[PDB]
Amino acid sequence: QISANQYFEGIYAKYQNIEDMQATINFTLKGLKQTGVLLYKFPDKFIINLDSNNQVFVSDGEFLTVYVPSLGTSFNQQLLKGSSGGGLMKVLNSEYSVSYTNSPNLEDLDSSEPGKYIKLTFSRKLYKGAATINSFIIAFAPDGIIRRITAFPTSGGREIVIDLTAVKFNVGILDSKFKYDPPKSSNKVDNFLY
Ligand SMILES: [Cl-]
Ligand SMILES: [Cl-]
Ligand SMILES: [Cl-]
Ligand code: NA
Repeated sequence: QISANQYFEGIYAKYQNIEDMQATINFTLKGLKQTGVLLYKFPDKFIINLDSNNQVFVSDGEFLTVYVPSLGTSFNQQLLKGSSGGGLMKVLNSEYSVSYTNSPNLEDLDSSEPGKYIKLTFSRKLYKGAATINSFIIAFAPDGIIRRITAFPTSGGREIVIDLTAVKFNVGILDSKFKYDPPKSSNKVDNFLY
């Protein structure tokens, strides 16, 4: 058996040599299930297009912008106020400490019973500042592929559960294609999502 820190060293190294990731994404926010497709451009950019409605979620690793085309405008908040950013892997690696959620063994996604997933708990290093998310539990399938990210707001409010399926790496995302930061016309909001 290897330690959680060694397991995550291996995850970290895997994701430093990937250009991009596409996935089917389900996530829970404000009591609603949102479903769509994630395009993540490493290290720190993403866009989510939703299947059933016209909203678009965009992040540059510092701000999370939601486009609401039925209203003709967008709203942005800090993605993780208190973080220095740099993308998921750098944040987890530098601002959180890691442990196995239950054990070093392969477990079910939801319980400690036998299954196919490694589950890591990431706990905020408060000497790096408090943040709006104090902890994450991330479940990894056996090729270091992320299956689920659960984010626990520091407020103690409802957790945010992100399910990733049909993960595909290096699909080809052009750099000019997308603008990931909030546009000039965007409306800053304190925290409308967590
Ligand atoms: Cl609900
Ligand atoms: Cl925190
Ligand atoms: Cl603009
Ligand atoms: Na859509």
